[PDB]
Formats: sequence, structure tokens, C-alpha cells
Amino acid sequence: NLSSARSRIQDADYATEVSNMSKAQILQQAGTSVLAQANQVPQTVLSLL
Amino acid sequence: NLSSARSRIQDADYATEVSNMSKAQILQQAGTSVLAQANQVPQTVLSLL
Repeated sequence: NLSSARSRIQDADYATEVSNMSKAQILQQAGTSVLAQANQVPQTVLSLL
Repeated sequence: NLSSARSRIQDADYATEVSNMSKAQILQQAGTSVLAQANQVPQTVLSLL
């Protein structure tokens, strides 16, 4: 019973953790892509001179 | 008569404990198998990664 009680507050719900890991990977790739497109925002300025 | 009384109080009627032996053996095999399946219960975690 005490081992189960320790588990209830200690170990990881691997379904939820895997879901969070996949979600965080999606956010990482989306963030680096949107940051890449953010870096060329001032390039439009470097057209008129 | 006293040997009879000692038989009633001390000796074991083999039918009962033979039945108990059979029940215990079947319980042993069933418990080993159930423990086995409990051991592969967490293998389902190694399906999502």
C-alpha cells in the first residue's frame, strides 16, 4: 500500500509525459520556423534604398 | 481408546490435505502465470515513444 501511495505522487504518467514531449517538440519546430520568418521581417526594409 | 483420541486430535486425514495440496498447486501455477502477465503489463508503455 505504501509503495502504491509513493507511486501516486512520485512516478510519471508516461502517457501524459510522452504527450507533453511530443507537444513540446511541435512547439520547438514551430517556434524555430516562425523565428526564421521573423528574421526576414527587416529584409523588406532592405529593398528600398 | 487413548490412541484413538490422539489420532483425532493429532493425526491428519489425508483426504482433506491432499485436496488442499491440489488447490495450492493450482493456485501456485495460476499465481505464477498472473504475475507473469502483470510483468508485461508495463510493456504497453513501450508502444508510444
